[PDB]
Amino acid sequence: IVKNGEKWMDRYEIDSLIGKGSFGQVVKAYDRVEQEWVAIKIIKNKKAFLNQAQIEVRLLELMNKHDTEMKYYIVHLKRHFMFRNHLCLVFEMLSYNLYDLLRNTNFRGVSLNLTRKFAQQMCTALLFLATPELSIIHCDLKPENILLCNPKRSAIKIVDFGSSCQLGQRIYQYIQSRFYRSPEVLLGMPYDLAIDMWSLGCILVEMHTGEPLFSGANEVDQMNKIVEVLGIPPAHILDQAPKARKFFEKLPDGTWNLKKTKDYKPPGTRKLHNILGVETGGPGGRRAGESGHTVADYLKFKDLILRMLDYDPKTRIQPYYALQHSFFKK
Ligand SMILES: Cc1oc2ccc(-c3cc(N)nc(N)c3)cc2c1C
Ligand SMILES: [Cl-]
Repeated sequence: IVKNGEKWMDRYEIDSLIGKGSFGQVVKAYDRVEQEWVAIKIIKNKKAFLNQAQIEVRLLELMNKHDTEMKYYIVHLKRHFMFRNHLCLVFEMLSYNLYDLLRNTNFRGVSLNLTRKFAQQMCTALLFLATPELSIIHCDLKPENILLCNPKRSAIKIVDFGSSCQLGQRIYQYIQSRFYRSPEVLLGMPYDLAIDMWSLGCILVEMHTGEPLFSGANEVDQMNKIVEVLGIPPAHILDQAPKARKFFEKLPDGTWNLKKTKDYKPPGTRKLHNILGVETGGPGGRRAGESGHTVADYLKFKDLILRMLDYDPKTRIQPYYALQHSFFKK
């Protein structure tokens, strides 16, 4: 829709398309005033996309005014304008995304040491979004929405607040990308910032193994793959879940079981300790005898992930406490 030389408002010179999504397009452009390259998110000229992007602008401007630190793992919105009836959001330029990074490993994963560096930045971002006066739920964390700041370095920023909402400003029941969708959302329950911690746990396993932890083809398959690793969810959760009976069945003594389909490993027997290869040289044994990949290192990582993948969103580890975990201690 935009030529690779087009000039906007005697300020921006469009170079190239660097991204696209349901929302519209992302272009690289030169800002003559700041004398720098910028990324311009161009929203489709349709009401549905405009209105949701106006929420995204509001949440990014809310973050910008909380300049008392920990805000620097979120992509910086520089400004926004209307042009040709497109809402346009101007960001700093970043580099390539963590899915691209995994693709580049041939989906064999990055080291525990680089996974730790990503985990510490993402926990810090989630600590910032949990600041009471922000209380922002990202709602679509996944490798594609985490970008390197610089192709030479391991700094990252989160992008895409297109699904995001403040606590108590929920619009959609059906949210998150399926692989990274929290049990509370699959179960149709009111959700809070804990869904992002669930996503992050899924993401960190994937960054190290090269493969998604829970690759469901649909919601029923998604919940079944979660149950393979983590077992049947606690009764107290299932007793409150509008969609419990999408996946489970309640028995005489207040117990729940999987709804069985026509012919999964039995509940809780696909152990994260074997996905990670804690005692077997890491994922597919590919880290056998590499530095920083000892059994003790792996056990700390496994402990932290199992805290991120708590079924109970009330007891699931929170960002501050994740940052104090021994996985991050030198
Ligand atoms: C290189 C680069 O730099 C970027 C900076 C911001 C965003 C961006 C994309 C979407 N969908 N939402 C937001 N908030 C930012 C995308 C990019 C890309 C791609
Ligand atoms: Cl385990």
